[PDB]
Amino acid sequence: SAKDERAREILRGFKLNWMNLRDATGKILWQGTEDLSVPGVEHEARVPKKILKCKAVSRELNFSSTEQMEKFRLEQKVYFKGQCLEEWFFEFGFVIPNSTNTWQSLIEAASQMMPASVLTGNVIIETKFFDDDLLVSTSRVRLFYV
Ligand SMILES: c1ccc(Cn2c(-c3ccccc3)nc3ccccc32)cc1
Ligand SMILES: c1ccc(Cn2c(-c3ccccc3)nc3ccccc32)cc1
Repeated sequence: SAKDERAREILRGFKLNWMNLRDATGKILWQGTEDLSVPGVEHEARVPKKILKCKAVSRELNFSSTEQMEKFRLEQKVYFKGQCLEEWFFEFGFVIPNSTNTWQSLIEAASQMMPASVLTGNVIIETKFFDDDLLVSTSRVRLFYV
């Protein structure tokens, strides 16, 4: 498949270099330099339990891409014991080939949050990276609230 080949070339040229998450306040709650978008392994992350109390979280994601993309975007779902509680869609748009870019996003809370003690180790955030219609990769991060 031609679309399969193109998806693989974009994955091959892509890297998430670093990311922060902030109370939308301004305070950095989490930051890391591990590429959490790599597919096929379950990533793990520890975040402060107080993040669950934010009405919104601001994310800064810095990424490199050898390939040009027409409409880079993400679909992300929070799963609790296998069940999707919440979904978000974000669009970055055009990506210049061989560029490194910082993408800021406002992630808004939906519903009432279970306690951190119940959620911890039982939440997966699944992130699907698209160029327009073309699915480039699916990755998963298991969350611990600490
Ligand atoms: C720590 C940072 C990010 C996540 C999940 N995640 C999020 C995210 C975090 C919280 C709510 C919504 C999405 N955006 C991502 C972009 C690329 C890769 C992973 C992403 C889990 C733990
Ligand atoms: C504000 C916006 C988004 C969130 C997303 N979120 C998060 C989360 C938020 C920020 C970083 C890591 C996880 N864990 C959740 C568990 C169940 C439902 C939603 C969850 C929290 C606060």
